[PDB]
Amino acid sequence: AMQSTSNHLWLLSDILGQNVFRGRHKKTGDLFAIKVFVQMREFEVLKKLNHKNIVKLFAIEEETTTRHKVLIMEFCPCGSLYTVLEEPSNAYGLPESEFLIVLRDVVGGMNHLRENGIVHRDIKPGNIMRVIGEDGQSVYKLTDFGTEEYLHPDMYEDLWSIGVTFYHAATGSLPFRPFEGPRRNKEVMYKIITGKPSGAISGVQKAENGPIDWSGDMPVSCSLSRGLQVLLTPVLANILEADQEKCWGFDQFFAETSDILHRMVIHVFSLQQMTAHKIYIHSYNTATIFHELVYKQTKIISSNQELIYEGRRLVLEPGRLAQHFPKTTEENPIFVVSREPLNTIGLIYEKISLPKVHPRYDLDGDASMAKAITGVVCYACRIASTLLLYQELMRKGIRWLIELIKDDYNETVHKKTEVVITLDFCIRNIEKTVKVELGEISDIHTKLLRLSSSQGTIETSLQDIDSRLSPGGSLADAWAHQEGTHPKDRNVEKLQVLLNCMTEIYYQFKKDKAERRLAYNEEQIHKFDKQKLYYHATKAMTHFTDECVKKYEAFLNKSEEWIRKMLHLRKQLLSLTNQCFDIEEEVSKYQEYTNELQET
Ligand SMILES: CC(C)c1ccc2oc3nc(N)c(C(=O)Nc4nnn[nH]4)cc3c(=O)c2c1
Repeated sequence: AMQSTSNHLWLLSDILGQNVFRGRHKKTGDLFAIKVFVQMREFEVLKKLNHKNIVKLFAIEEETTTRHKVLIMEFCPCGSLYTVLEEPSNAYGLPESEFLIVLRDVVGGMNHLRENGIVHRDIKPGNIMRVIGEDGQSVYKLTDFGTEEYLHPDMYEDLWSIGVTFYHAATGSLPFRPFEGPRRNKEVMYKIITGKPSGAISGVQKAENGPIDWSGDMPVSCSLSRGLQVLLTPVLANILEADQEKCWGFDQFFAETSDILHRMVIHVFSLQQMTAHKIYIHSYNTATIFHELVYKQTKIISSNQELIYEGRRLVLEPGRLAQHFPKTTEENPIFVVSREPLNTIGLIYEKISLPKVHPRYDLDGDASMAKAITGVVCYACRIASTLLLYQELMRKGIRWLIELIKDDYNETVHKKTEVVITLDFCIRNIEKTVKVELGEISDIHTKLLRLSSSQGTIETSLQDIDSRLSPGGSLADAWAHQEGTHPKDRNVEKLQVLLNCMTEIYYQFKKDKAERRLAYNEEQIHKFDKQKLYYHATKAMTHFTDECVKKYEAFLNKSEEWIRKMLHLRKQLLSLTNQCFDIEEEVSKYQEYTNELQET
C-alpha cells in the first residue's frame, strides 16, 4: 500500500517530515521529496527559484487516488540542521568550518529571497536542510517558506530566529532556556525575552522559579575560536532586542556577516601561554592590523611579537598583505613569542561531570539522558584531542625555539671572531712599533688588555650558554617528550571507542523512543545496554581525568618552569651580544687613532 502519481511514487513507511514522503520517479529511479497536502501562480513562480541555498521546487503534480496537489521537490538524504544538532558531536556547538558553511548558506539564501521578496520569519534548524555537494562539504538550503522557541517578543503574543539559530548552532543549546524548559515555564520564556538586556544574548534559569543568569559572551563550552566569538558576539547582540529603534536590519546584517565571511584565517599559537588562536583578518589588511588582532587576543605587545614558522624566524613587514602570508593549518601555525615574561595559562574549558543515571524505565527519559551524557563524552573527547594537540604544538615550538637561540648564538660567534681578529691585529701591530710619548702607548695597552679581558669573560659566558644549549644542559627539550601524553598512547581513539559504543546505544534508544512500547526481550536489552552506557561513560571519564588531565597538567607546570629558564637565557644572550657590539665600536675608536699618526 503506497501512493502514486503520473511520474512519481512513494511508500507511506518512508515518511520524512510530518506530509513529505521519500519518493522516486517512475521513469528514472532518482529519489525526490514528495509533498502531499491562486496556488497555480505562487507555485509556478517558485519553480524558477534557483539558488545553491534554496531547495529547488522541481514540479507540481496531482495525486492519483485523492487528486491532491503534490509538490515534487529536491531530496536531501542528510536531513535538516536540527538533525545535525541532535548528534552528540554537536551537543556543545557545531565545528567551526561547519558553522561558517551554515552562516554562508543562510546569508546567501536569505539575500536571494530578499532580492525576490519572500519573507521567511519562521527560520529554525528545522527549516534548513543539509545536502552533500560534489566536493564533500555540506550545502544548506531553505525550503518551507513561527516556532514556539524562535519567535519575536512582539510576534510571541525577521532577524530574530536567525540569531537564535546561530546561537543554537554555535553553542549547542538555546539562548533563552527556563528551568523546566519552554513548556509549563512558557510564561517565564516571555518574561525572559521582555527583559531585553540589550547586549546580552544568553539567559539561563538554573532553578525553578529562580533568577535568570544573563550573559553577553558565548559559553566556555562553545567550540568556536575566541576570535570568531569576538566577531560573532555583536552580530547576535544587535539583532536580539525588541526595539525596532535598535535593530540592525538586513542591510547592516548582510554587511557585517559579509565582512566576517571575507576574512581569511591565520593560525597563531602562543607558545609562552600555551594557547592556540585563530586570527580572522581580511586578505587585504596589512601585517600591522594582524599584530593588532594578535594583541587583542593575547595581550602581547605588537613590537614584542617575535614569530616563528617551519623552524625559522618570520619577519612580517608592516605593509605585507595578509593573503601573502604563508598558509597555516591548526597543526602548522605561526608561533608567537615575546621578550616580556608571560603567564602560563594553558587551555580553558568547561569542566562538566557525569549526570547521574535514573533507574526508571522511560523511553523518553532514557533518550534525553543518553543524548546529554553522550554529548558530555563528546566534549571530553574534543578537549582530550585539543590537549594532545597543544602538547604536540608545544613540543614542535620548543624544539624550534632552541634551534633559533642556537642560531643567534652562532651569529654572536661570528661577531666575536670579528672582534678577536681586530683585537689581535691591533694589539700586536702596536707592539710592532713599541719594539723600535710613552703614555700615549701605555694607556693604549692598559685599555686593550681590558678589552681582551672583558672579551674573554664574554667567551666564557658564551661557552656556558653553548653548554646550556647542549643535550641535558639544564635547558634540553627532552622532558617534553617524557612528560605529557603522546599520539603513541592513542588516548583520543581510546576515548572514541567508548564514544562509538555510547553513540550506538544512544541511537538505539532514539529508535526505541519512536516505538511507544517494546516487547519483553527488547525491554531487557534496552535496560542492559542502559547500564552498559553508564559503565562506558564511567570508564571513559576515569581514563580521561586520571591519564589525559594529569599528564597535561604535569607537562603544563614543567613548561611553566622551562619558560622562566628560557627567558632568563634569552636575556643573558642578548646582554652578551650587546656587550659584543658596543666593544666592536670601542675597538674602532683605537684602530684608527694611534695606528695612523700624522707626518709628511
Ligand atoms: C530522519 C532523517 C534521517 C532524514 C533523512 C533524509 C531526509 O530527506 C529530506 N529531504 C527533503 N528534501 C526534505 C524537505 O525538503 N523538507 C522538509 N521535510 N520535513 N521538514 N522539511 C526533508 C527531508 C527529511 O526530513 C529527511 C530526514
